Amino acid sequence: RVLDVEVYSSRSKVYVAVDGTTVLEDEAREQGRGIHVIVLNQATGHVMAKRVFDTYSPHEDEAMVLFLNMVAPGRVLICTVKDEGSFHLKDTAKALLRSLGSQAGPALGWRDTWAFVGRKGGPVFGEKHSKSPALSSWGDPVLLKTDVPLSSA
Ligand SMILES: CC(=O)N[C@H]1[C@H](Oc2ccc([N+](=O)[O-])cc2)O[C@H](CO)[C@@H](O)[C@@H]1O
Repeated sequence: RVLDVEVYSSRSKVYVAVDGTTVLEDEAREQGRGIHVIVLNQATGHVMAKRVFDTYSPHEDEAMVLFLNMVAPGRVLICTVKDEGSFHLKDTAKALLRSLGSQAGPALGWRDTWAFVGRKGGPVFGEKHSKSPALSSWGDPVLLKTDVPLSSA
């Protein structure tokens, strides 16, 4: 009646595991920058969608808003940052993250790391964030482990 979800965010690597199996893994050098988004079915944990939005670059946040607005309220939403996700994470995207109940997403800054798991229509199940300590540095890696309640019937 739960999913065991692990979410890792860091300078050089992201992964998401569901029930002990990796559903997203990106350790490649200069690829996959930005906010990775995974959508799960809330009864089975099956992956319904996997995206990456390079929100270090313009226009990617607008794509993220359009995509997230089409996700159904009951889905499990998972976000994780690789490298840098904030430079072009602008106010409409930050407001949308706030509407999910995210505390760190709306405040995401330069080279911060961030892991998030929540039901789209609420509540948030888990969240971790590490602030970069200097412009030339990254947040520390964060590994979030959350038991997500499953729906049924
Ligand atoms: C050449 C280089 O280091 N580029 C990196 C880039 O490095 C920067 C170095 C200096 C500045 N600056 O504005 O002074 C910006 C990015 O940072 C990006 C976000 O972390 C990285 O994705 C990118 O690989």
